[PDB]
Amino acid sequence: SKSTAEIRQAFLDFFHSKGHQVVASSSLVPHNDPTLLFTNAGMNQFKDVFLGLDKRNYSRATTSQRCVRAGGKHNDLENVGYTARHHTFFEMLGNFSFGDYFKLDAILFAWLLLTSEKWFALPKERLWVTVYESDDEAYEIWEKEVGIPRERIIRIGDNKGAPYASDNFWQMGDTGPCGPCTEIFYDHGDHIWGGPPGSPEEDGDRYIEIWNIVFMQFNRQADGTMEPLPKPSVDTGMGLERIAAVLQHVNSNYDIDLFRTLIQAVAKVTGATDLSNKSLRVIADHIRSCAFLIADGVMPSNENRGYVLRRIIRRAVRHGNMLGAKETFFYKLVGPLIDVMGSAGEDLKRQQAQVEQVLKTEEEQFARTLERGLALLDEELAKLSGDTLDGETAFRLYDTYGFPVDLTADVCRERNIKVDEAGFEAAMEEQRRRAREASGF
Ligand SMILES: Nc1ncnc2c1ncn2[C@@H]1O[C@H](COP(=O)(O)OP(=O)(O)CP(=O)(O)O)[C@@H](O)[C@H]1O
Ligand SMILES: [Mg+2]
Ligand SMILES: [Mg+2]
Ligand SMILES: [Mg+2]
Ligand SMILES: [Mg+2]
Repeated sequence: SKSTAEIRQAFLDFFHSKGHQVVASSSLVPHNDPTLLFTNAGMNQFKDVFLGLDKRNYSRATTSQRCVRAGGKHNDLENVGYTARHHTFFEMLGNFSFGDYFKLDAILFAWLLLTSEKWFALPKERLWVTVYESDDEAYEIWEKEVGIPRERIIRIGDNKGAPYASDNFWQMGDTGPCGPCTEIFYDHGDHIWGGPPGSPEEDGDRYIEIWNIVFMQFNRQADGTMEPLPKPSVDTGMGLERIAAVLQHVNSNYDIDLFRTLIQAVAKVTGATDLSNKSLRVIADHIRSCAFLIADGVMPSNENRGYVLRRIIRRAVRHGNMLGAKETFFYKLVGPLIDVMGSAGEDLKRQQAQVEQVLKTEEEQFARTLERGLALLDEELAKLSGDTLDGETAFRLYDTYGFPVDLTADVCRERNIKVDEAGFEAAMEEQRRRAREASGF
C-alpha cells in the first residue's frame, strides 16, 4: 500500500490543492514561551494568528508538525510500549483556517480525504465521530450533510469534571486559543478490546482517535474566562502514525513501515531476537524524540527541557540493557532513523554527527552506574514487603546512579511494584535544603 512518507505527502497535497499554504514544521522548542516544555501540537506556531494578533498572507495552511508529548499538559511517556497509538515523538498532520472556512467545510475536507475513492478511500462504516454536547451545528453537519448514521455520532459534554473540560473541547493551555471540537475515530475490529468514545472502555485500542478538528472560537483567559476570538477559525490535527496504521491495515502504530524498519534496526544493534516487545518499541520511539530534540537544540542536562531529554535517553538505554545490549547502541540508531523519516528527517541529517556524539556521550556516562544500579534495585525488590518501593531507595538510585524516578518506576512497573514518588520528592527536597544550609545561599 502507501508508505508513511506517501501518506504524509498525500495529506499535504490534498490541502495544497484545496488552496492551502504549505508551511514547514516549527521546532520542538517553543519560541520564547516556557511554560510549555515542547511543541505538542501543529497549531502552536499559528497561536497568535488564531488570537488575531498576527496575520499571514494566506488565510489557510497545512503542516506536518513534529510534536513531543513527554511533559505537561500532554504526557504520553508512560503509554509508550503499552498502547498501540501513543508516542512521545509523532507527526501531527494539520489543516488550518485563519478566519476562512469554518465548521461545514472543515468537516467536508476531512471526510473527503478519508473516504473518497480519489483519496484515502476508507469505508464509511468503520468511522465514528464525536461532537461537543452543545455543538448542535457540528451534529447536524455530520448527520444531514455528511450522512453519518446517528448511532456513530456521539455527543460528549464536560466529562473531565469541570466546565469546558472535555474530550471535545480542545485547549492549548491554561490560556490561549481554544474551542469545541469534533473527532474522528476508526474501528480496528472486534478482535481488539475496547469500546467507542464515551464508553467505560473507550481507552481500548479498538476505537482509535485519528483526527481532531478544532473549531477555534475562544481565547481562554487566566481567570478561566472565555473571550471570543475576532474570527472563528479551524485547527485540525491527525496523527500521521495512526492514519498510516489504518491505511496499511494494522492496529498498531508500531506495525507501520516506519516502525517496522526502525524496530529491526534496534534489534540489530542490541542483539534482540524477539519480533516485538516493550523494550524494542520503546527504544524505537525514544530515538525519535531524543534525536529530534537534540537536532532542535536541546542538550541533556539536569533541569527543565534538558532533563526531560536526559530522562528519555536513559530510559531507552535501560531498555537496551533489558534486550541484552553489550556495547553502546543508542547513537547507532540516528542513521536508520534519518532513513525512515525521509523529508521529515532532513533537519536531523543536517546535524547527524552532532546528535550522534551527544547520544554516545550520554549513554557512556549513564553506563558507568546502570548495571550496578540495576543490581541494587533487584536486591531491594527481593526484600520488599508490600507493593511500593520506598523513596529512600529511589533517591539512592538517583543520587548515586543517576536513575530518574520515572526510570526506576518503569522497571518496578514491569514487576507490578509501585514507587513512592512522594517520598522521593521529599528526599529530594531534604537534599536541596542541606545544600541551602551548607552553602548559605
Ligand atoms: N502521544 C501521541 N502519539 C501519537 N499520536 C498522537 C499523540 N497524541 C495525539 N496524537 C494525535 O494527534 C491528534 C490531535 O491531537 P490531540 O491533542 O487531539 O490528541 P488526543 O490526546 O486527543 C488523542 P488520545 O485522546 O488518544 O490521547 C490526535 O487525533 C492523535 O491522532
Ligand atoms: Mg491524549
Ligand atoms: Mg480526544
Ligand atoms: Mg482523545
Ligand atoms: Mg483529542
